[PDB]
Amino acid sequence: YQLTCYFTNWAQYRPGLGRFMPDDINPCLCTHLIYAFAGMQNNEITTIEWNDVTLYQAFNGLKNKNSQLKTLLAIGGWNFGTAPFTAMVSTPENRQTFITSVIKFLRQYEFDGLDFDWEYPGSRGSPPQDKHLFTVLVQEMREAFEQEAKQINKPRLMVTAAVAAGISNIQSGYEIPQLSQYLDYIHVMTYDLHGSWEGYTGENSPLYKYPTDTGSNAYLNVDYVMNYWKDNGAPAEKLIVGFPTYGHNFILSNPSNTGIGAPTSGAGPAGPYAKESGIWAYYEICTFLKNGATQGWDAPQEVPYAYQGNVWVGYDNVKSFDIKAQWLKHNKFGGAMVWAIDLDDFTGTFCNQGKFPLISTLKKALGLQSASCTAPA
Ligand SMILES: N=C(N)N1CCN(c2ccc(Cl)cc2)CC1
Repeated sequence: YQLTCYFTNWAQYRPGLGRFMPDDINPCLCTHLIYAFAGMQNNEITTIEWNDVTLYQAFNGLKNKNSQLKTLLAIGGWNFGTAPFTAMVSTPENRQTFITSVIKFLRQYEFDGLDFDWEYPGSRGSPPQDKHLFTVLVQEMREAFEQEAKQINKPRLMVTAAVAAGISNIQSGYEIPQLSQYLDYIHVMTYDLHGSWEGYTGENSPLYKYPTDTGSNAYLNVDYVMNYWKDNGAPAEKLIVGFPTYGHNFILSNPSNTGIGAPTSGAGPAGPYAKESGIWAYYEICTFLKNGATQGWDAPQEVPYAYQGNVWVGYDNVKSFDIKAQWLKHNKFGGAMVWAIDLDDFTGTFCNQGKFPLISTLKKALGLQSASCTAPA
């Protein structure tokens, strides 16, 4: 199994114990590390943060401590939008300009591949022709990668994609059987399945449906989404299940109504470290629990939640990650990806479950605890 962990270049700006640098990554923890995010200018891949180049060096330098470790650079993200992707795929000339820049960029800075985080083809401004043009881009990139590898006599660069979990987003975004042929890995974003935008409490990444999930809401769980991707053309061995190391919090409209489906009046408070409205890092949730929040267990969905006063949070813990991992193995998927390494209790001082308690749970469950970890010669 693969254990693929996303690192974010804005975690460096968090205060105190929240600050996370590439050198805070345990090089022996994950099999793949992905750098988020890269940007685009004039149809060419570029940096986003002022010090990205310095961080690439330290990020990719982790491979000097683990000979098996592979690294990828993720382009796009939520704030990046669709517009630069649309303009890039719209002509064959722009696609070539992009692919060329990617090959040069990844080789220069020592990445082993590219991760597409276009959110999404066919939606959020992206016109309907982008569904097929994304497949075209991926195919062209894969083929360019195969040719380059032979000309320079080095291992082929990987091409992977972070993909939607929402069925409507999937249906208008991806030609699954064709796209699956060219992608090395398919990183399914099985999270943000519920949140405050809905107007009631729900889970970030529930494994199964809640009994009250009716109609299209019955699709808002990990099991359904992963099986949708599989039943519609994606090989199970290529499919990578998305694991969140954060939860979504809510302001409860009635503090005495604390279950699943309880009415909410908006997003929960930003945490003191990530400072994301409606989102708490796992280590921020641990603080919530230590300060006296009531532990809940969403039994049908195999995920925890917690509440105190008018604040309710739905998230993942050690138990739920372990349950999901056994499910993953039974279903014989390619492995797990993690958003994000910097959101797990990396110091171990928040949750008292060891360093990286959530990702370590996956490393152990997926049979990677004994996997070789030696510096390259
Ligand atoms: N890819 C996305 N559409 N999303 C998943 C990750 N999301 C997030 C953002 C900030 C923190 Cl601290 C934790 C999670 C932002 C929305």
